[PDB]
Amino acid sequence: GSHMVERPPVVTIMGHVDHGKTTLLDAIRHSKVTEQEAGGITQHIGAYQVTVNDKKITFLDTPGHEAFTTMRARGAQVTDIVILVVAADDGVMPQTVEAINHAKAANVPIIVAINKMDKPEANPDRVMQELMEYNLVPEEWGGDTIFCKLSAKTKEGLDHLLEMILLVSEMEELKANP
Ligand SMILES: Nc1nc2c(ncn2[C@@H]2O[C@H](COP(=O)(O)OP(=O)(O)O)[C@@H](O)[C@H]2O)c(=O)[nH]1
Repeated sequence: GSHMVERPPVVTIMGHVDHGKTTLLDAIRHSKVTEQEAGGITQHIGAYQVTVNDKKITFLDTPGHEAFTTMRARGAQVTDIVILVVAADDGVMPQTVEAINHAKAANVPIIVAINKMDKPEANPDRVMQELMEYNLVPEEWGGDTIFCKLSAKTKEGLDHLLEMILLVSEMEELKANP
């Protein structure tokens, strides 16, 4: 019904553990936007709305509109996005797939982020290819996923990530081919 007009996309962050499940929600705060703000990483409530544009990106989920965390009625998706975090040093792992399986189950466009590019052992395009093995093809290749090869440790690609996000946030309406 017409009892909603503000639409904060619930960009659920997922992927494998140790690749930065919760650490990226910290890393993301210690990149910009929130420093003293009681959100994202505390205890009362989880995650937050990041200010790349104007807080239009609620990472993970918000109570009432859970997409990739839990599907209450499934159809909580309007034009939401999922982030799939894969360490370039580790790649696709057990729970990483389960995050993919949840994503493809709905068949939502992904925002992959290959972390640990701070590591000289980073193999981004390698672990990136494992995603396309679960049929997650980057838009650099012509599939349906925006990958980012970032390092949440050197705090490089977290900045580049929100850039790709805002790109999507701007094209959100009709832009994809045009
Ligand atoms: N090298 C590297 N390590 C990372 C990065 N992001 C997270 N980590 C590591 O991920 C580990 C697990 O993070 P934590 O939030 O405690 O665990 P999780 O939330 O269960 O994945 C941490 O000890 C970090 O060292 C990254 O971008 N690069």
